[PDB]
Amino acid sequence: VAIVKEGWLHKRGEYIKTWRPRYFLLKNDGTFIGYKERPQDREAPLNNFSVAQCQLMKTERPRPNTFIIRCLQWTTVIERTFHVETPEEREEWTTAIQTVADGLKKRVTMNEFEYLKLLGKGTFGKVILVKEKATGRYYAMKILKKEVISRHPFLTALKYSFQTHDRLCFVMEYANGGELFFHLSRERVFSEDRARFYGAEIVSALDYLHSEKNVVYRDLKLENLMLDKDGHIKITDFGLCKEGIKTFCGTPEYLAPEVLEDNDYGRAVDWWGLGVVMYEMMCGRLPFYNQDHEKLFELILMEEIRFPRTLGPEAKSLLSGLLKKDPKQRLGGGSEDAKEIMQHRFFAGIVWQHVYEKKLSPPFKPQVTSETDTRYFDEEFTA
Ligand SMILES: CCC(=O)Nc1ccc2[nH]c(=O)n(C3CCN(Cc4ccc(-c5ncc(CO)cc5-c5ccccc5)cc4)CC3)c2c1
Repeated sequence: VAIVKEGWLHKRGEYIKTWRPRYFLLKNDGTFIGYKERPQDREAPLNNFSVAQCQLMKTERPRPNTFIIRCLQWTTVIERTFHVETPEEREEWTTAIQTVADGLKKRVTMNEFEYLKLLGKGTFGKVILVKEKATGRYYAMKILKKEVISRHPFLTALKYSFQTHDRLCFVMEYANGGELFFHLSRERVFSEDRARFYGAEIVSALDYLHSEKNVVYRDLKLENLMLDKDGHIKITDFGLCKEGIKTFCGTPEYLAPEVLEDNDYGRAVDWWGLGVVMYEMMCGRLPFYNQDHEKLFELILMEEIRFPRTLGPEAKSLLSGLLKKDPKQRLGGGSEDAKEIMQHRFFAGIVWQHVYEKKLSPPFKPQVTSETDTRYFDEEFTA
């Protein structure tokens, strides 16, 4: 359980596509971690950084002496692009990485679904809204290029996985209670009670992913939250890695500081996201927002988060801890992880086993008759 290789690499930023020097550790457990400076040295390894079941590619574009680690994590293809000064070093890194990966080695068809809407396109495939002909139920289908290659109440479940000759297809449930940004904008702001409920269920799902699955979600934002027919949260998994837009990938309003800086990150990234999401629910606006990306980054990195006079002291305490710039200081960034949030005064009185078991009654019931009611898909209502 030790280091197989370490040294400086040039890593391309995941959201700001610039080259940055980072000190990377390769460990026999499969973790490939990069730090801004050489670390003096959470202990539970995170699969986000694992090299297990990845393929290594050597390329001379966009830059010479580049190598790429490509991994399928759950239903998303992930790439990490690195550059070294010499081809001899690139060969050292790839073989070392490859050896570690080798050491860790030890019907339904497309015709059953009706294509409805394109939800998103990515470098390695697309996501479409479909309806199973037999049931009338709605699903998101991730169609990924084959060439490139459990269950929780509040995560969108992966139901079917099947293949074509050139595509790999993941079929996951699509909640029909409406997008959470659609509900928040309609009602402007949520009461602290209502935000506590959605917040509680998110904490429950994040606790599962961190403890049981040892994975950081890293994508927690309002756009990835939906309500099912009963009004419970569903965190979505409809994402696909895209080439940036000239070059920044997506929008940064929700990104944790340590993620923006391409620095070492862990489970604390999701608590930031929780803070971003709960700040907007209870305040009616994003914490940091400015059109200049140079300013948005500074705002996220530098500007101290401000609160409205309407927020209670408990809510202000929770948001302040969640939105601490430094993850080591952030609420939930310690070894207790999710327990720090659960035991917070803002969640006093919440029985956390009742949360996992959907015992808490939703404060808002979406106006749908069943799991197949298409109200929140209808154009007339969505506007
Ligand atoms: C600018 C555009 C772009 O390209 N962004 C980008 C680039 C590189 C990335 N590398 C990166 O890891 N992510 C990130 C990679 C993907 N996460 C999203 C994610 C993270 C974990 C699971 C997940 N897992 C395991 C289990 C069970 O076992 C269950 C789930 C699950 C299921 C249902 C709902 C919720 C979670 C599912 C999605 C967040 C993003 C990257 C993103």
